[PDB]
Amino acid sequence: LKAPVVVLGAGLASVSFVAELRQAGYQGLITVVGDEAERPYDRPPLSKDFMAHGDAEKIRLDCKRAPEVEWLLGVTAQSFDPQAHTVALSDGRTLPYGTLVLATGAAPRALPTLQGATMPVHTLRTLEDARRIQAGLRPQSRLLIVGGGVIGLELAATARTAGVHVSLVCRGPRLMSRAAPATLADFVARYHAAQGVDLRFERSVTGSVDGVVLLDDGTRIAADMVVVGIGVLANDALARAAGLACDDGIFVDAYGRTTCPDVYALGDVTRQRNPLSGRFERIETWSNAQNQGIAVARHLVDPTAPGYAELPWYWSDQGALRIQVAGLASGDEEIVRGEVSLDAPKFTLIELQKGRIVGATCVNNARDFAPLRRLLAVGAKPDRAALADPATDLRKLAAA
Amino acid sequence: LKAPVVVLGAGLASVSFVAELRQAGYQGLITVVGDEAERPYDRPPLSKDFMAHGDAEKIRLDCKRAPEVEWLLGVTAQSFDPQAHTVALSDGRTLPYGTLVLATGAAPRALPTLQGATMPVHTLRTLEDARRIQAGLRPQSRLLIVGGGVIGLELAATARTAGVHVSLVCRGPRLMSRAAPATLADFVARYHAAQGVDLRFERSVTGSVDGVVLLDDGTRIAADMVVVGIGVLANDALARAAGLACDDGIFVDAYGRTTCPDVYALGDVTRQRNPLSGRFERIETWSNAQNQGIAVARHLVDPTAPGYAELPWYWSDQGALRIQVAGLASGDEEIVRGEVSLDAPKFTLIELQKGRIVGATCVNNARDFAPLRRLLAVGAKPDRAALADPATDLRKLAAA
Ligand SMILES: Cc1cc2nc3c(=O)[nH]c(=O)nc-3n(C[C@H](O)[C@H](O)[C@H](O)COP(=O)(O)OP(=O)(O)OC[C@H]3O[C@@H](n4cnc5c(N)ncnc54)[C@H](O)[C@@H]3O)c2cc1C
Ligand SMILES: Cc1cc2nc3c(=O)[nH]c(=O)nc-3n(C[C@H](O)[C@H](O)[C@H](O)COP(=O)(O)OP(=O)(O)OC[C@H]3O[C@@H](n4cnc5c(N)ncnc54)[C@H](O)[C@@H]3O)c2cc1C
Repeated sequence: LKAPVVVLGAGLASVSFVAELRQAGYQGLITVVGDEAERPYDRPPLSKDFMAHGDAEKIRLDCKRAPEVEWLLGVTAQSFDPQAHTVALSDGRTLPYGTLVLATGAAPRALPTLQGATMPVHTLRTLEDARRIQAGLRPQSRLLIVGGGVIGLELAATARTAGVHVSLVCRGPRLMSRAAPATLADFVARYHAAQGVDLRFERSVTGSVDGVVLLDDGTRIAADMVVVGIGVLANDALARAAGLACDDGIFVDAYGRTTCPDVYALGDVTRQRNPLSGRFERIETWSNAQNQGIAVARHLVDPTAPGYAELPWYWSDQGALRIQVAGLASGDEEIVRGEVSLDAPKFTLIELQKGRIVGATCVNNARDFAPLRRLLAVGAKPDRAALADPATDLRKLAAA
Repeated sequence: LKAPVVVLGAGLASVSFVAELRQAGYQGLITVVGDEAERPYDRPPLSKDFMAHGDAEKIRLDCKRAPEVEWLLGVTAQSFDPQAHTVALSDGRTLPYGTLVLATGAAPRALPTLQGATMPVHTLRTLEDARRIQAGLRPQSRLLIVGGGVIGLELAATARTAGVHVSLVCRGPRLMSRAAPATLADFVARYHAAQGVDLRFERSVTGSVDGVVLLDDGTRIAADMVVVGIGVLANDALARAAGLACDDGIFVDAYGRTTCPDVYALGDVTRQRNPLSGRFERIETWSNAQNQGIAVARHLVDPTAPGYAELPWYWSDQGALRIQVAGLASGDEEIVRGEVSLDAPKFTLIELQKGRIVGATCVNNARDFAPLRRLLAVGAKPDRAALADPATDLRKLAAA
């Protein structure tokens, strides 16, 4: 940890990182460069309560645990020179650094077949994106979602609640193909279908003409707005140009180190080891952004601290479904705890591999999720009849 | 480049690297740690002329362009401490380093279903492996090859020439699924079948009993020896233990830098950018080991030198087939230059992507291969009728 510290990006990973630097006792300069001209804010509300209620002053991040930080908002870092240890800014200034931290996140993938569309086509990543989409969620209008991911499904639920007709086109046979158990994905489709979403599986968009989207089965879907949500691409251009190892994401180890000395990376922009799979992956979650930011900062201030070691998890709020998913989507066994039903949905899934818990899901059961995450953390091998047995107190198991 | 230099591994990548350090003018200490108690040697002969003729003094690497190097042969590096800048050796000694270079290669994957086999089961990586296999290539004996890769096919050809019966089990529908055009793979199967190889596609080994191998179609293949060749796994254990970013291979950038300052990696052990695909891959070729070693050394001595930038290629010698393959196996177009025939085989394939050459293959035509590699290097977009037209002088095109 060499002063001064410069962080590129002012999202959750950056804020979490700089707050932890201060909390851990680093007192040198910290400067954060953020391209959005917005008080730093959290993204999960954008497809949830913000999309529904519109108050950005409810979604700001707390920068108070990060005192003495200069935030350069509305400024783009255009390049860095890792030999000279400088960053070039879009406003004409240059920042020196002792330690540079790349926390530039990821951007929605564009859909090539809708390039040159002459109807509204949006993606949902930023506060600006959310305001734009919300401005078009007119009651009785028609929205088409492209993609099977959670964000689009959250938007679908929000739109249905607002009286918007919703169709959805998914290239795969199931929703939430990324990091979600099939049992959950199947149930989620049943839920959305019951709420009036017109779901089209194993279909791809081939183009659009005069307000109508074309599909690869030779059919058409008319819509007033398309929201594309087919995933994101790491914002790793500065790293690539500067000679760091990257491949849709900046490769980092558990200390957040890139292949360039004195340059670290955090959050959505990184490709990193998933300890459960033992494979490198680009993790796309709120918990990773916060936890990785904190762990990297902690180890920078105190090199005796362990590297980042938290296991993955996320949540999604889709209408009546409060979904929580931890670890791996599958193993060699799933245990279903409770009944899977559209009538007052409430259930828990546990994924095991040779008796060891490797993942869990809770739908409308936050109380189960925390002890399951602890059991997951230590690779617990509990009695499987009991795991299924409704009589079982999971918090007790975790404590033991 | 901080002295002293320590290199772990004494294969081609290591030898190429240390020779280039010396040629570029570095005069500080160089120590190489090699676990094999063998004068450094090249691997391609092991499934080719060595397997056929057995003289190891024809396969040694030239270490003369690497003067003043201490080679610690028959010694295993057990760990390194990147803070203390030391390496712990199996003989009880410790080496200090200013710059550490990991060139530890890769080892054959074991076949889980043949663990506990009570018949000879070998892999083919080392001089020791080759001598062991050769000692069992008795005329009229039966050899089973598991895997569709080039090394097993080279062994198959060598064995057939020696009068050994050969069967081969391939899990995929084609041979050489890795980095070989389908047109080449199909022809190669026809060639081996014509030479008496018993080829079994889309079959996997499920086990073995009393000298007989079991397949997933419920059938059996008796053999006197099994040689498993289903690929290799990077020898990245020291890197993993020391906290470097790895995933079946040590991630490096074009300068050979790992995520740990002062630690570099080269050769088969690395996962690195393929410039043609723009994706990270573990390259498994002789040309990469030599070229990457040279480029990394050059840039260490002269930081103004470019990073590693060579495009991939390899060759394979399979009986009457002298195969050369460069670049990508496929694009959006293949041009076939010549006829594809078992009667005096000689042809060239060119792979294009939107008119740009992205790969090439020559079978028994070394003269075509060099100019094609040059056209590939600059992403040439030549006239495609001419590329197909037999009248065409490719060397002239390259020069122009
Ligand atoms: C709509 C939506 C809903 C979500 N819901 C959930 C959820 O319920 N649960 C969950 O687990 N996760 C959710 N996520 C995911 C989560 O929010 C992300 O994982 C998180 O935002 C990643 O934080 P980050 O700081 O790494 O990246 P970002 O939030 O993308 O922040 C990076 C910032 O850096 C900026 N930047 C990029 N390049 C430059 C540059 N050259 N110069 C200056 N600035 C630059 C970016 O524009 C951006 O402002 C959601 C995301 C979205 C978009
Ligand atoms: C049979 C065979 C045929 C081949 N034919 C061809 C061909 O025709 N064309 C082609 O393009 N490529 C071919 N190859 C591939 C090629 O030879 C490899 O790409 C090349 O050997 C890689 O070189 P390397 O130095 O990175 O690794 P290696 O050659 O594997 O050298 C690494 C060395 O480091 C040692 N080591 C590992 N760990 C330690 C440790 N902890 N301490 C000390 N030493 C350690 C290893 O045991 C090994 O001796 C062939 C390979 C084989 C095995």
